[PDB]
Amino acid sequence: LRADGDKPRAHLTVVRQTPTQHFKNQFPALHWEHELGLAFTKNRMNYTNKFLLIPESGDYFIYSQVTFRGMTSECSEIRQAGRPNKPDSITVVITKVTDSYPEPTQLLMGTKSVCEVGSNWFQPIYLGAMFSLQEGDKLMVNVSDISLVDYTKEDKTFFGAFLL
Amino acid sequence: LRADGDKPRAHLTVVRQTPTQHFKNQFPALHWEHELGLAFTKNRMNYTNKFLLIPESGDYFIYSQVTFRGMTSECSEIRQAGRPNKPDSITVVITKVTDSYPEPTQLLMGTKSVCEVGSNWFQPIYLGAMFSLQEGDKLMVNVSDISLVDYTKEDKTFFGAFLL
Amino acid sequence: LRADGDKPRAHLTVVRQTPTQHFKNQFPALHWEHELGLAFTKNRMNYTNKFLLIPESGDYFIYSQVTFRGMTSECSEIRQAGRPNKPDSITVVITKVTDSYPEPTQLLMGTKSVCEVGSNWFQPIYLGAMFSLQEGDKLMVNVSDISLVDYTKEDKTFFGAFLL
Ligand SMILES: [Mg+2]
Repeated sequence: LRADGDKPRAHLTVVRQTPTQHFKNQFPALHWEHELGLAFTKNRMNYTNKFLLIPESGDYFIYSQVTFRGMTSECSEIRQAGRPNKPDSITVVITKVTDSYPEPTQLLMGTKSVCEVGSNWFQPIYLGAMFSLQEGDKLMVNVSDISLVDYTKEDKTFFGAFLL
Repeated sequence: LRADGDKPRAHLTVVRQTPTQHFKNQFPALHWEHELGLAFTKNRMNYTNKFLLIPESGDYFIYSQVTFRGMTSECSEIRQAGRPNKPDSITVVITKVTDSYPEPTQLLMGTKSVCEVGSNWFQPIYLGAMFSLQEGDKLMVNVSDISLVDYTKEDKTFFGAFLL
Repeated sequence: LRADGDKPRAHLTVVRQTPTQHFKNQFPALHWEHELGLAFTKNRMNYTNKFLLIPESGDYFIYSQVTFRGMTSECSEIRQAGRPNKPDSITVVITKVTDSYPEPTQLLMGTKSVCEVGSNWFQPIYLGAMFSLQEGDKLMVNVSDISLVDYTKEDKTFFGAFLL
């Protein structure tokens, strides 16, 4: 009953990531599923090698959730008479890459300190906001540690975007 | 003041939960307020039997936040033996029922490990994403533990959806 | 290219907060960046006096993320009586002020208990939902403690809204 359904849209879901070697200050981009299950891309919105390609200039709502999981470090142990230690952390950043502009722009960042006292831990980081994007722009999701990303379920780790 | 405004929309808010009988091993569904305070259903969106009934096929953005609260368990107090205990957890899942399976499809899931050290705790889990739905499809929010859900305020626990 | 690109929209980003003498019986409102970097206001959306002024009645999706951070307190140090301490907490509330009703209406609230063991901690609280708003209504983001708000990056703390 409408014609605004021709707007670029995409919902991508996590897939097994390929273990890569990187420096602490490096944030690997995630690989996504774009056609199977709940994943999809329509109306010219295309997915290609970690990037979501913007086909039309306009304001887009961009979102992503990344569930992290891992064994509890020793952040919580037996310190001194009141001298704890720095906590670990996890981070998700949604980045925008423009061909005319080399240096990527960080649009969203979700960062959390981690220092649990249990056997193991897990938690999601959700991010969502509206940005003005240009045709040709490319979006990618970077995380602090690929090995901590839960890639098991399409409903726990995803990334999507739509033209408003 | 817009032509494209007759779109199905709804924002549901939490209420004290009426106990429902425990029949099977599954996440119990939350039931909501849909017409009082900040809650509403309009343009054919139908809130029925704990489900948000989709009146028109298309792409919808659905979202929910559930705030959990409780007394701290004994997870923190690990048996003196250099061995931490398995952490507790809280989960929120948004499910789709299409009657075309009719096995429910989990659209979004937010799950966090919980091993607090204070006397008590509380935290929210927020989820939101876009999905292609058909008329007749049904959406519900399920949780890991009804007794841990904060039902005190309409602004702390809610669920909503709108046609893009 | 479109026809609905004339809808009120805005994405606000954090800035160093100016010390204020707020009333102890209320959460201080944050002030934002509205035109530099990733921030913007358009199609009549008006950011004035810490408020996002609604220029057109309709249904709006509003969101915000506030990243909090601080040096851990004594909560982690359970009482010498083998009893846990009441936790500290961080809260974000998105409030609506109307010309009609005298008191403000809380639309969204994200509240989290804080009782870390590490030396320091940091975490984001993200909120997003849809509300029916009338021209003239004003939206603001209030927080429990301004000194715990990370004002460092435009991608960590933000606030936005767009007409549906
Ligand atoms: Mg009722």
